[PDB]
Amino acid sequence: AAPITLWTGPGPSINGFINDTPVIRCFICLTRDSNLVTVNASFVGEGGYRIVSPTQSQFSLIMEFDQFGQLMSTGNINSTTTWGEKPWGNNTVQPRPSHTWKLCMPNREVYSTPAATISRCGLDSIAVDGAPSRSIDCMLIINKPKGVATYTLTFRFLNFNRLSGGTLFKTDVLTFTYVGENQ
Amino acid sequence: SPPAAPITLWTGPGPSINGFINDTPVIRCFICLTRDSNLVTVNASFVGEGGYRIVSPTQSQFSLIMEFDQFGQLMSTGNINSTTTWGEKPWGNNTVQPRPSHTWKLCMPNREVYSTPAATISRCGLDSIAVDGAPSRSIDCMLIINKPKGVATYTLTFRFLNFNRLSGGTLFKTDVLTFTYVGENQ
Amino acid sequence: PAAPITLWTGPGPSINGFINDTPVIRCFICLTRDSNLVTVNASFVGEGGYRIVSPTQSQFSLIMEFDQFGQLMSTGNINSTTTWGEKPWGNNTVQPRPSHTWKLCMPNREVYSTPAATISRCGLDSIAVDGAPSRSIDCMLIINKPKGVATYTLTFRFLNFNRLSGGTLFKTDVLTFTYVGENQ
Ligand SMILES: CC(=O)N[C@H]1[C@H]([C@H](O)[C@H](O)CO)O[C@@](O[C@@H]2[C@@H](O)[C@H](O)O[C@H](CO)[C@@H]2O)(C(=O)O)C[C@@H]1O
Ligand SMILES: CC(=O)N[C@H]1[C@H]([C@H](O)[C@H](O)CO)O[C@@](O)(C(=O)O)C[C@@H]1O
Ligand SMILES: CC(=O)N[C@H]1[C@H]([C@H](O)[C@H](O)CO)O[C@@](O)(C(=O)O)C[C@@H]1O
Repeated sequence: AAPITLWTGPGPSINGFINDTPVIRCFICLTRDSNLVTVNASFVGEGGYRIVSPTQSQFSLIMEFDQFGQLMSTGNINSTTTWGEKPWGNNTVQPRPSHTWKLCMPNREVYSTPAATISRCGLDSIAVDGAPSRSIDCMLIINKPKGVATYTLTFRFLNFNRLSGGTLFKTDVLTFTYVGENQ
Repeated sequence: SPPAAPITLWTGPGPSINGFINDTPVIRCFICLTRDSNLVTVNASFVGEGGYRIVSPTQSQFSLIMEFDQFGQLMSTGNINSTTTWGEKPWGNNTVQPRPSHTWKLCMPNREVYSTPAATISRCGLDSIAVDGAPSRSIDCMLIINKPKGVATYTLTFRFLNFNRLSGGTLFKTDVLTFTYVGENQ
Repeated sequence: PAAPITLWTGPGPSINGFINDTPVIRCFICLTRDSNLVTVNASFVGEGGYRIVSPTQSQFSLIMEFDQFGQLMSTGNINSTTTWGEKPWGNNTVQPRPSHTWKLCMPNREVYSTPAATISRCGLDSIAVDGAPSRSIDCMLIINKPKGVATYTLTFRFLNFNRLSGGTLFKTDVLTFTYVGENQ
C-alpha cells in the first residue's frame, strides 16, 4: 500500500481540446493517499477562451481512463499531452504505466452511478480582488459514461451568465475529493 | 511507519436508509471519515427517501448528528448511528469491518482543538447532473464539529440549511460533500 | 517515499495576526503535508476592533512569509514572534526545532512560479446565526504572491464584507485550502 500522484506536471501545454482544437491549459493533479483521491486543478483559457463573456456556452473537459487507470487518447484532456506519475522529490512526469495507477481512479462500486460536486470557480481572482460577480462554477462529474472509458472525470464549466462582464479565464486552484479505487 | 497510521471509518457503498429523523428512516447516507497523517477528511453524500425524496423551498432545516464515544465508537443514539452498517474500510476492498479498534479514535475531531464547537458551512448542490448545476438548485450543508449531544465525547453534525434558496421542488440527491478537521491523538 | 509533516500554531493561539504592528486576530493555522499535497486548515477569531465586523469593513491580508527552508520569518502579519512549529503525531505540542522536512509544507515553487489563488466562502459565527447566507464573507488564499525577501508566502485575504447583512462576530468557520507541496 502506497500513495500515488498522477499529473500533467508544471507548466502544462495547451492540453484541453474542444473539437480537436487546443483552447485551455489544464494543470491537473490526482493524488491518492490512504483511501481518498484529491483532485487539484487550475485552468487558463487560450485564444478564443482567453476572455469569457457572460454569454459563454457551458462546456465539459472529460478525461477518459481505461480499467488500469491509464489516460486514454480520446477525451478533451488526453494522453497526447504530458501525463503520468509524479515521483516523490521531483517535478517530473513519468509516462510508464504501473498497476498502481488504478488507485487514482474513482472507486467503481462507490461510483456505480455518476456522482458530482459543483463548486465556485473564481476567475482572475487576484486582479479583480475576488469580486463576487467574477466567479463561475466548475462541476466535477465522476464516472459519467463516455465512449468505452472505464473511469471518467469531467470538469464542467457552468453559469458564465453569473459574470458581470468579460473576464479573463484564469481559474483559481480548484479542489475536489473522491473515494479511490481498490488495487 | 507513518503508513501504519491511516484509518477509514465508513458506511460502505450502497448504504441502507440509515439517516433517521424522529426514529423514522428518511435519508440514505454515504459517510466516509478518512484519517491520514494529521487531518481527517469527511466525504459524504445523501439521497432522500419517502417524504424526503423531494424537498421544497419551504423545507425546514435539519441536523443529522453522529455521536461517538471516547474510543471513536459510533453510538446507537444519533440520527446516523451504529444500528446500521458502520466500521473500518480495509485498504484494498470495499468491506465494512464492524469490530471496534482503539485506532478508531484517530478519525475523531481533536478534543483540544475543538474544545468548543466548530463549523464549516458549504454549498450543497442538489441533483446537479440532472439540473446542470443551476444556481437555484443548491442548498447549504454545515458540518458542526463537537456540538454537545447527550454524553457523546465527539459529534459530527450534517445540518442542511437554506432550502429557501431553491427555485422549486428538487430531488434531495446531494453532491459529494467534503469537509476537513484536525484528527484526535491516539 | 512520502514523508508527512505538520507545521502549526498549536491550539488556543494567542492574538498572533498583526495589522500595522497591532495584534488584532487569533489565527489557528495548520499546514499538513501528506504524500504530495499540503492541506491548509485554518480558523480565525477577531479581537478588539475586529471582534465584530460590519459590511463597511475594509478588506485585509494576513501574510505568512517563509524562507527557502520553510521557516516562518518575523516580518509577515503572522510571524515567528508567536507560537509556530511542528506538530508531533500523538500530541498537541508545538516543537520549534527546524528540520529539512519543514520545506515539504511549502508551496512548490515551480508549480506556483507565479501567484495562485483560491477564493472560498468564509462563514462567520455560523452556529449562532444558523448559517444565514448573509453571515458569510470570503477568504482567498494567495500562494506565493511576492513579499519582501520571502521565498514562499501564504496570504489569507479577507474580502467582501459587504456580503454581510450587519455586524457579525468575526468568528470564522474552519477553512480548508489545498496546494502542491515543495520537493525535498
Ligand atoms: C483593515 C485594513 O487596514 N485594510 C487595509 C489593508 C491592511 O492594512 C493589510 O492588508 C494588512 O496586511 O491594506 C490594504 O492595502 C494594501 C497595501 O497596504 C499594500 O502595500 O499593498 C497591498 C496590495 O499588494 C494592498 O494595497 C489592502 O490589503 O487592500 C488596504 C486596506 O484598506
Ligand atoms: C463551448 C462549447 O462548445 N459548448 C458546447 C459543449 C462543448 O462542445 C463540449 O462540452 C466540449 O466537450 O457541448 C455541449 O453539449 C455541452 O456540453 O453542453 C453544448 C455546448 O454548447
Ligand atoms: C425537518 C425537521 O424535522 N426539522 C426540525 C429539526 C429536526 O427534527 C432535527 O434537526 C433532526 O435531528 O429539528 C429542529 O430543532 C432544528 O434542527 O432546527 C427544528 C426543525 O424544524
